[PDB]
Amino acid sequence: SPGIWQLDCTHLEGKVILVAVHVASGYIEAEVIPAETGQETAYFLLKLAGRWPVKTVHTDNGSNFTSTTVKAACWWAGIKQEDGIPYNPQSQGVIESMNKELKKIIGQVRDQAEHLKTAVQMAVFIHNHKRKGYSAGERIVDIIATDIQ
Amino acid sequence: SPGIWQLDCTHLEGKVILVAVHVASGYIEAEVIPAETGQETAYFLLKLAGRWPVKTVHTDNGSNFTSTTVKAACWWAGIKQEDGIPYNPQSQGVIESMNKELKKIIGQVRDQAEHLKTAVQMAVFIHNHKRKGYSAGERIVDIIATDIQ
Ligand SMILES: O=C(O)c1ccccc1CN1C(=O)Cc2ccccc21
Ligand SMILES: O=C(O)c1ccccc1CN1C(=O)Cc2ccccc21
Ligand SMILES: [Cl-]
Repeated sequence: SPGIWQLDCTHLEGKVILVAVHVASGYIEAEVIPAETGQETAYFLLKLAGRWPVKTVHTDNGSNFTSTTVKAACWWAGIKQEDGIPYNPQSQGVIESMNKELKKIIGQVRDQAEHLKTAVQMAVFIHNHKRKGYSAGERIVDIIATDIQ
Repeated sequence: SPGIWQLDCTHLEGKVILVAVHVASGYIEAEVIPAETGQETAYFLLKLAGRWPVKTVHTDNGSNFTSTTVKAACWWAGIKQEDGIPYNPQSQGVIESMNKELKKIIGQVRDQAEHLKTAVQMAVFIHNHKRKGYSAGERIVDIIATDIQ
């Protein structure tokens, strides 16, 4: 459970925003890419897994689930690849809500940056530091530290 | 001390590898860029600070120390920008050693990837997971979780 992440893909300004959410904490990492390909998704997971102890990834769609490049990256990084089928139906609406929230934050910072990618990273910052009184950033560290001990 | 990071820039295949090291743990994040500019460095710090609680950054050289774009990014992200002058002389040789080690790991994986950026991320993975018996990845989480409590 401290090792579970969910992939999520959303669109803005004719570009793709790839998101990984740490399910237990709500902590996210994100990147802007021209389009969702197996190679981009594989590279993103490789980055994620070098930064956080990723055990399981729920993929965002069947193309990334099937992608041989994605499967190779998960093998390389010791990640168990799974489907992201909302067996809990709450799950899809939660993602939708996260995408709406992220896009809201992007809109609030959009004018402070020329390039979308910069605005996305600012939104990641704001999302992860937001107090809700712990932040997502604090929760993920606490969850994983507890798990290490 | 749990909030202190050090910037480091090194070169390979005619490209630049930008590294941030969490001083207390030895944990790293890295990226490949065409060349070290204020804008690239600023973006890299924005990414870092949205992912980890960055309080202080020792910059890697005087150009990044002076850069108005870097200073703006540190202001935005609540980061105290400092010089990286090795007042402890131990410090410069430690960086050198890290660069040598990273390049060694890059060489060991280089043939498994077409693009240098992929090899760099694989090396970050290997570096952060290496048992030394805790890993850098485990140490950074422990250090910061302890600090939160
Ligand atoms: O405008 C951009 O997209 C961009 C790209 C790379 C670095 C900085 C920026 C924009 N920017 C500044 O110039 C100052 C600044 C502070 C904080 C965030 C972004 C920026
Ligand atoms: O060759 C590359 O640079 C590159 C770029 C993006 C994604 C995957 C790769 C290479 N690669 C695969 O195709 C399989 C694989 C597993 C693990 C890491 C990289 C790769
Ligand atoms: Cl797409």
